[PDB]
Amino acid sequence: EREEDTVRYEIVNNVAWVYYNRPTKRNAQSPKLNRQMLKVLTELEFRDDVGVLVLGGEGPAWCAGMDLKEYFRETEAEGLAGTRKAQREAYTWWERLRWYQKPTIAMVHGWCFGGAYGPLFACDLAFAADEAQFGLSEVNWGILPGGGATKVAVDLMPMRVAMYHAMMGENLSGQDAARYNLVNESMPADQLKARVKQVAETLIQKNWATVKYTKDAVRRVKEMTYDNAEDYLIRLQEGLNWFD
Amino acid sequence: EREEDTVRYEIVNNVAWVYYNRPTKRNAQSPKLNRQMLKVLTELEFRDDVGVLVLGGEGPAWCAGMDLKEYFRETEAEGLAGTRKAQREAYTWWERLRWYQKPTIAMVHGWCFGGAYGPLFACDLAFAADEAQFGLSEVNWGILPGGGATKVAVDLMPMRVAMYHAMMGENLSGQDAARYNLVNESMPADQLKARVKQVAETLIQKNWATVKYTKDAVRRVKEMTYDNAEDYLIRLQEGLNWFD
Amino acid sequence: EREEDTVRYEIVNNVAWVYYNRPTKRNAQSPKLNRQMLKVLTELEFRDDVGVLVLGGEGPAWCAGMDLKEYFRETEAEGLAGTRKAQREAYTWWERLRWYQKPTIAMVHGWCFGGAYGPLFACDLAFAADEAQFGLSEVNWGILPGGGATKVAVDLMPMRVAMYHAMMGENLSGQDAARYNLVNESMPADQLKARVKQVAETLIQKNWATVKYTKDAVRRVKEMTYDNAEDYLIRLQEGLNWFD
Amino acid sequence: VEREEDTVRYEIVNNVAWVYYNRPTKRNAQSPKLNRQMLKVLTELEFRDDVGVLVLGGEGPAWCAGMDLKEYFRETEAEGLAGTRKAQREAYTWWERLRWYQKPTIAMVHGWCFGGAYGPLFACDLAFAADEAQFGLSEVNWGILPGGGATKVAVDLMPMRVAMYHAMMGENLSGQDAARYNLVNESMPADQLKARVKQVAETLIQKNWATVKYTKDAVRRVKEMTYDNAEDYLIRLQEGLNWFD
Amino acid sequence: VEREEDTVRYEIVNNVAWVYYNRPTKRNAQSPKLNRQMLKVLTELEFRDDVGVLVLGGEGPAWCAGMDLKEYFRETEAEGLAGTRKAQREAYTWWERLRWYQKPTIAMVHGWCFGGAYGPLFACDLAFAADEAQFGLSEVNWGILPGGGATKVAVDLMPMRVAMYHAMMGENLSGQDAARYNLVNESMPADQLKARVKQVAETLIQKNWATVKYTKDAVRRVKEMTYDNAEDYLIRLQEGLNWFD
Amino acid sequence: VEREEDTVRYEIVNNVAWVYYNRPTKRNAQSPKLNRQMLKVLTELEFRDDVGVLVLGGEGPAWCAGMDLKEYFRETEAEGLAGTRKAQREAYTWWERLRWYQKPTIAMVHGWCFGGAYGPLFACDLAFAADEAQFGLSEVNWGILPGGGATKVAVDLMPMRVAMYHAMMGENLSGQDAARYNLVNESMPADQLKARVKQVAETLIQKNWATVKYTKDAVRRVKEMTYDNAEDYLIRLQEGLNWFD
Repeated sequence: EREEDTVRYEIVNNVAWVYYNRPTKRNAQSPKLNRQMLKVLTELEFRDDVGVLVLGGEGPAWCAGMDLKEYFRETEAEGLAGTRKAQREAYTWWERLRWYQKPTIAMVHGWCFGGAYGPLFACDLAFAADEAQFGLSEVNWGILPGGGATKVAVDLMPMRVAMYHAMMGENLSGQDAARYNLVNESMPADQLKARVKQVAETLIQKNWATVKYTKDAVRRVKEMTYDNAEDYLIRLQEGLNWFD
Repeated sequence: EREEDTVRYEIVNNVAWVYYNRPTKRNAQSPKLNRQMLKVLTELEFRDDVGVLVLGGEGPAWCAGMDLKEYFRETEAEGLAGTRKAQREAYTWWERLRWYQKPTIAMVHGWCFGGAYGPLFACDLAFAADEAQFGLSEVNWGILPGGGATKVAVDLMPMRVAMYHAMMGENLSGQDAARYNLVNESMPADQLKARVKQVAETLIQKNWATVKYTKDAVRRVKEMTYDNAEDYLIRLQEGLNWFD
Repeated sequence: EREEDTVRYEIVNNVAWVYYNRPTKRNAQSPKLNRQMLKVLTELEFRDDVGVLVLGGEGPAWCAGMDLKEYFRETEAEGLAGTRKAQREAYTWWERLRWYQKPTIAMVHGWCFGGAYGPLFACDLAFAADEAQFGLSEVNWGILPGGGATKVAVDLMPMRVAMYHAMMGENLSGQDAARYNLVNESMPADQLKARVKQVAETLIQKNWATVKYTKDAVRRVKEMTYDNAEDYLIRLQEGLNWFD
Repeated sequence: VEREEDTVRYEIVNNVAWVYYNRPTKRNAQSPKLNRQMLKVLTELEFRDDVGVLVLGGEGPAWCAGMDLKEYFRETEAEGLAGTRKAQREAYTWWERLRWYQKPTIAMVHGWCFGGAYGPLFACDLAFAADEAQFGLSEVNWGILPGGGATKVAVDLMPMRVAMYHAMMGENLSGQDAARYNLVNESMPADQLKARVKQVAETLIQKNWATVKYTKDAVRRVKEMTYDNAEDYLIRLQEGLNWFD
Repeated sequence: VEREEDTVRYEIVNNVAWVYYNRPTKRNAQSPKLNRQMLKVLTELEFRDDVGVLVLGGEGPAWCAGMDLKEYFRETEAEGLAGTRKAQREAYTWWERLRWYQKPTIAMVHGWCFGGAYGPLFACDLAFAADEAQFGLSEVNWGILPGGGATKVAVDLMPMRVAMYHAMMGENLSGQDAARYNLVNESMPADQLKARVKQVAETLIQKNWATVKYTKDAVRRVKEMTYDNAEDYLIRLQEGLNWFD
Repeated sequence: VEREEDTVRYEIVNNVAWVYYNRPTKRNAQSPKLNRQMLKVLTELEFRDDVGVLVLGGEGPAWCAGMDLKEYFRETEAEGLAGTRKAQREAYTWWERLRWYQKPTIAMVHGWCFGGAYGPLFACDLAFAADEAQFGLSEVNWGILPGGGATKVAVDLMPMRVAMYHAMMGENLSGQDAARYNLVNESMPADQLKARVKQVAETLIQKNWATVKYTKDAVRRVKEMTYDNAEDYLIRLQEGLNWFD
């Protein structure tokens, strides 16, 4: 119903705990959620009292993907202009999260499907419950994986695993997701919150500027030659010298 | 002896089971096999009753590599023209398989060596028997790995593993091959056929066009920046909308 | 004290065993060590009696990184010219090792931190003791990882692991380092020397030219498209035909 | 100049959107106000069925003198990082919108084009200059790097030597030199510019609009691909155009 | 035009293979028949010890007007995907053969060069045009993307602005404009073209054929490499040439 | 020519380092002796507070005829691989030093510039030629690939067709042709060259030296990046320049 209600958050000990807030719709990404998430992330980003952001979900799912009724079906009804506007709302918030000024953690307790892979990749670190499920079920509906999820699978997992994942549309458990490096770790659901809290409260004790430069450097040197990456990392250290 | 006899196949339940058919020569890739394999793959590719291709081998080996007598030794005897013609016959069928219209599965029950790595990579998915052996033994004969196998090792396995594999020329078991993501899975030899059959018969139940677009997208976004891969995957979905 | 004493070596059975030799300073890379290491590596490289190089360390550490007193602190005291001269001394020896004419093995028995990642990556193969520790603790001192270590973590380990490694500054054990393919293998410390000796004495029995071409090809095809890598590997084999 | 909505003007005539920078007394410098209004104007026009081509011009004697130093660079680091990052995003976002615009785009450069103007200059598909136009990256003289990705604009459009002199020396190129080094398509006397741009925009609106979009996007994209990858990509583009038509 | 083997002609004179497109009444449009015969002709000639250089010319007033719409685009989607993919492969395969040819290659472009002709134009190492030659990508006017990777050909050879106008506007370049924007090496009056191409082909056959091959391949390859990677690659190329000689 | 320290000369006048190749009777061919001395000279000058710009010229009628065949190619494979690799490293290392020099660099090319001279030519940020200067890659005539990464130099500076003819045919370009194909910035009569180079070097020393360094490095670097990655990179460069100033 109300756009302002699709996303919730709490600041606790300098950690922004941000939640998808459509628990009855498996936290599907509707245009309303896409606009509100950009709004929340934008307002939190440069707060001097927010050192780390955690992205979680209300109810049994983390994020079941794009809301096919509001996002794919209802949008296309107003044509190209509608499709493009709704596309831009989803892509721009995934990008703002991916390049966030503060370190970002995905806390993935349940369903993570399709167009949820964008936000999953946009989080620097990711912790799953064993009972979480990760899947690209789009092949079974006759479409390509949502929201660049193919590129997410290829940049995080071994090529053979990404290929099976996309082609067969079967789910990975929390443990399998960790094993194939889609996420950092898997643990029982009742341990997840405390491990994430511990990771978040460790990062806020570091120099926040250093953590930003260091996480951007990992993402960036992935797309350079070794020889270009060496010169780049020196140029980044020079810029870090100026922020600090 | 006869070029037409170097390759065998059977269509069963819309699956093309294609076999290397030189069981007494460990299914080594001779110029004759290279020309016949292109011929079979070309004729099967666009059949409306062929939804998936499986590449297997007769006898104890999957493929022991290039046939040094027919392919390397006897060819060089007619010089550059001979070398180039024989090279093109091997590379062009690996490429036709790698970009095949239908999904492709390697069913690897035994020896997979050297220039077999091209066909192995060209198959979208790969299942091995535990008793299978994978190796790049070329370093021990004083040459570089056959048929782009160095690039196959680097695109599928962790750099440190690819380096050992190439430099030491030792074999990986079925289990090791799975562990380092050269293949999707390893299982006892007496379970292999049934697992592959199950995978193949699952894919033919999907939209064949979607599976094609989805497998090409995995291979392609491996060689793009994240930002270019996002725009590309939208352009692919537009093309899929037209095939279907 | 004496620049000539910062590095030690022994030739045994055509293997150059090269050691960092500042055991009391955890083999930290000082400008003196950087100049002497280039000198030793340069003199050993083209010896017809040296078939493989092993890089080890005296005392409890392999290499704790850059010597903050001599390399970072004392250098900056003579400004840009001093910083640049000291940078070039470290980068040029890592590069000479990375492209070494002979195969290179890292024998890592203990601490491997920060700017040690350059030399670690520059070794083609790497074997660790279980009791070894690998870390990028720089985030905790407010700086980026030393000496391109970010790019080393990204080229060897899964992206999610590299990200945690850089951001949290926690150590990986020998076993974890092997599991995430920072090194080839981990084993108890009392087995390390004998495994490395065995690997080294296996490589010197191969055609030394072939091993060189084969190790350079792994490093190079990592930064090419599959289609460019195929043509390149043929051009390399043509050059190998000429050396031999 | 001072109310946000006045900082940009447009008219649509015969399916051509004529968009003008509208801070003529400030030589059309890109202030945060102009950056926000330009995005809103380009966004509203992009998908209209009655807009076939967009022309980007400027009021007064400048096309665009670059970024408004007083509002965009100062009154922003006033609010620290958060203000710098917001003003940066407003500028980079509308250049990106124009660069990947649904409709073909034309720069009509009659006068001064400096610094951060190079982003919009490159974001236009085609560009036509007056002989009396002047193009420059004077930022080296102010002790800073060229604004708004302009170094990359000079490297993608001009020969490397020319780009190198352009960045290092901070000297101006005439309209004729900008045509010669392919910063723009053509240069002509100022009194002929509008008639030539009008003729190009009218030629484009007669073509299949969806074909023009796929074809202009193809040129931009295959610049960053290997030949072998570009061959496949262009086939995939044609299949999407088949659907979109 | 109608029997497959008649669709291409050649003569070898003084170690120069003079290959001509031979559908002059169809302005040498690339039909599946011509595509298959061209591969067979280029394949037979490539490794002859008596062929030092290949010149690609055309009979009649066209070099190549592009793809044969009637045979290559229609009578192929007649057989659905399988026919489209077979006709595509026949065209792309012989362009690739010519692009990586063992011997140096020269385009001799006297007349019309349009659309899918750009693939063979780029596959030639060198190109010499008549002043009266015309180069164009008119596909935008027919509602389709340029045929046969031609967008990439225009982007790799010409400045981006020029490539952009070329694709979007579908207007022709004269021989003189094609030389100016480096689509071709040189343009000259039609009555001088053959004598100039002959002089270049004769200059090349006096050089070390293996050296010419490694050197032309090096130019093509280092275009897609970083400077630092190109430095190593060129050393590795010299070591292969040492062996091959 | 014969004592190592005599193989290079320089003077520093008004914060310009004028460095000259000094084997005039050997047309300034790059021998191992010259390669070692050039590194030592460039290394000593780079970080002086009184050196704002470096000009690389040559004594006698040549700028640089390329590598010294007699010392660099022979008397090196005399010592097998170890000698080849040492002489190679001496040449490639000082070209790299000049290419990434702390101060701006200018080639002053009055005469012959051939082969392995192309590495230093490209390593200079700017280049000014005499009309009577001659640029060539004649290595094809000697049966070898162009020396010292020169193929890559021709591909990064000139249009691909021009680079292809240059490598394959081994013919010379005049100073005027080298300016036209953007191998150099400008060509002028030999009696004007020194005054023009002096004027450029004096213009650069008035600018903020740290700004010139970041800006010239930006041009070189964003050539090997996507547009989207270049936009972020240039922001990161500005933040480093903020610190370094």
